[PDB]
Amino acid sequence: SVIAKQMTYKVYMSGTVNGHYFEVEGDGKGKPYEGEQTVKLTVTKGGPLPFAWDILSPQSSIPFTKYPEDIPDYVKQSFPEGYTWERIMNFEDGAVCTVSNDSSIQGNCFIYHVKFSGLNFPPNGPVMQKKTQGWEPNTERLFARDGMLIGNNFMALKLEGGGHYLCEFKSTYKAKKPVKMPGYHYVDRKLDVTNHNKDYTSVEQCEISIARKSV
Amino acid sequence: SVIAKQMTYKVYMSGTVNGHYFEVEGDGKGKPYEGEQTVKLTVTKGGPLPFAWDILSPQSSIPFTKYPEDIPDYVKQSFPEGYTWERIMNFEDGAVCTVSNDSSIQGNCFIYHVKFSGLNFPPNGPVMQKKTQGWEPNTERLFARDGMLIGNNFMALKLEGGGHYLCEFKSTYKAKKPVKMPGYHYVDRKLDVTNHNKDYTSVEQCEISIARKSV
Ligand SMILES: [Cl-]
Ligand SMILES: [Cl-]
Ligand SMILES: [Cl-]
Ligand SMILES: [Cl-]
Ligand SMILES: [Cl-]
Ligand SMILES: [Cl-]
Repeated sequence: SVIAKQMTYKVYMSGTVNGHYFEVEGDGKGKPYEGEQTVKLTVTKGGPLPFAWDILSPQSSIPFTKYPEDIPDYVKQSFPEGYTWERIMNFEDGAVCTVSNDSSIQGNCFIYHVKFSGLNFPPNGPVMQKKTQGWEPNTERLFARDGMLIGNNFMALKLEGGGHYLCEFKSTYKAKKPVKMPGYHYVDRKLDVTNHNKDYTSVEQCEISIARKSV
Repeated sequence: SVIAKQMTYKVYMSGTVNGHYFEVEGDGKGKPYEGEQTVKLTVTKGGPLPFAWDILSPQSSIPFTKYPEDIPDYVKQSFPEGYTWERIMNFEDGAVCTVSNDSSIQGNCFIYHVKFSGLNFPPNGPVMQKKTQGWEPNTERLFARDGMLIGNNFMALKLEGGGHYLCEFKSTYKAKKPVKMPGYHYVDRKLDVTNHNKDYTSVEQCEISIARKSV
């Protein structure tokens, strides 16, 4: 396979949030067959960001998902040709983000190019006031349709003071060549910001992702 | 506690689907602390139903959910006063259902009164053409807000021929008196039609529901 037991990745992300332009670059590493990975991000343009970092954390790596042998692994099969993904994030206060990725491979390093567009975040809401405290551990429902893998997730951000701020994800993963399609299944994830500087111009994230066929 | 290790229930359900009125009565039993239950339904008015039975199967019992000791059990705590629930089902082809319940207790028997309103099912879609083949095993995301328990579930019906027909649930459970609120958690369920007659005027269902605090 072109996917080694230890791999690196490079992320080039750019976008807007309520009209504010930014660029981010990241250096990641992980164990694709263990579903373990980490990434170090730097804001390279438009920093310090005037919005919560948490809306960007799920946008910087599906090859690093642990798949049991009896569940086809859509994204690993897509390489070396690679894949793209598209995502809609619908927040409960009306904000909407559209995110797209292109993923390729060069040797032992995946290359991700990400475009992020977020808007209608209320100026006094938790994203513009930076009151979020990370995503709850979560489960993505996945199934195959028309050669694409479609995921849906009822996500939530923890808030300063104890509440939750809800977000619905719809993710569409598109392999660049046909692959063996999986059945109806789930992916459980833990995604955490494990380090950052005062203004989130440098951020470190760790993610564990494990696929399964229902409890 | 007023909830015994073995209990029964009676269901009185009525409603409309694309303007077609019906009534259903059910007799259920289960082990509330094991999350195990079964129910036998009879269509008492408006039968045979011109729509897929599956849209009604999740509307006939939250007391029968296995809760670990370290997760407060919102619905069991609500008794003997009881609780109500409200549900919105949004199907991917535009159909929408609104469902409400009132649940009370009389001795060893819970009493459920259910009102179902479903509409905009396309006449050539899988519900009106009876092409559904049961719900996939699923996971409800649950959290506490304003004294209510709010659940969300990315559900799917299996289809004749191999596809899936998606439905999003939003359920709101409302205890009639204040109870100890749980943290952010999940409930996994298997719900199956285990017997039926030719025209689904008699149906038997079995459900296993188990709460947990993330994999
Ligand atoms: Cl790692
Ligand atoms: Cl497919
Ligand atoms: Cl850092
Ligand atoms: Cl039982
Ligand atoms: Cl609350
Ligand atoms: Cl039967």
